[PDB]
Amino acid sequence: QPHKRWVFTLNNPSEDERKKIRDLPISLFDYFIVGEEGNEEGRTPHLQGFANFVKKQTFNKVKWYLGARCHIEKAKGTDQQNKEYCSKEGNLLIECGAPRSQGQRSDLSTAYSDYQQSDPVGMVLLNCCPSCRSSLSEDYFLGILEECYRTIHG
Amino acid sequence: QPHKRWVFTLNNPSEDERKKIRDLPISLFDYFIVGEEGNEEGRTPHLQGFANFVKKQTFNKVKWYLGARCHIEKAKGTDQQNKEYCSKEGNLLIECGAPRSQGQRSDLSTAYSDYQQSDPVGMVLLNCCPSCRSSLSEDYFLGILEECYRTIHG
Repeated sequence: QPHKRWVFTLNNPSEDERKKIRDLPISLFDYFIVGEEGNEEGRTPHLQGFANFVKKQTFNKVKWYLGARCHIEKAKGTDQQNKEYCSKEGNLLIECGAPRSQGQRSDLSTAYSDYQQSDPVGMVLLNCCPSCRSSLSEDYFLGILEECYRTIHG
Repeated sequence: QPHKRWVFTLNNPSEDERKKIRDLPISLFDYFIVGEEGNEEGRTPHLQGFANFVKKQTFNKVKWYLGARCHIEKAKGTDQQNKEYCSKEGNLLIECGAPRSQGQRSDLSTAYSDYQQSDPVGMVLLNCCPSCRSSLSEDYFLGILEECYRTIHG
């Protein structure tokens, strides 16, 4: 059976295996995060990753995209919990997209009339899906853009 | 059978029926557009709408969210073609969300390495769904935010 959500490990990645994963077209994924782990000489160097594909993929398809030596399993838990797990050693190879938010414990209004057409940031948030809106409402780079807009229109 | 993608018509909407549809939580939809049509004195005033729900909905559930009086049918065509159809008389009741692009075409790079961490706009586009990215890369309000950032950092 195919699924959209997969976790994976690759032990001792080569330069070329890292480049393959980093060169995957970002159009494949709703969300994708690959962390590089085990740099310390005690342990095994390895990629730790989570892919939420736009459409369901067979096991074989996932092997092709990530590489034949990857150990691949159906993902358990929330996109958010997988984000935290794959980023806990602070060294990302690639991160594209935004985690899917299944239980929407957002702080963010669900009322169309609270999004003011005089607020570009608010309009950016209005004009994307529930998962992307929730992620972008906390995004550092959208926060920079908000700060520049406030500076000029203040 | 349930589906994400539905079109609808409501003839002679009351004030209250319009307010119901405008008060729908924006968390329900990947994309939602309702236009108000038939203003001219010859014809019947009516809502013309398209909903792409986050999860699949039965006919009965769609009736619950919209009107019971709404005529509802499964959607055919792309989200984009439905957006153009529902906006052709220039008077939106509500639009919230971004159309789902089935890969279609983008002109936007699919290479992670073309999104520069020194570019906040580029990082906003990187950090979202492939469908939200394509839609936001043409968004008027993200364009205003780009313009303010360039003003300050040019």
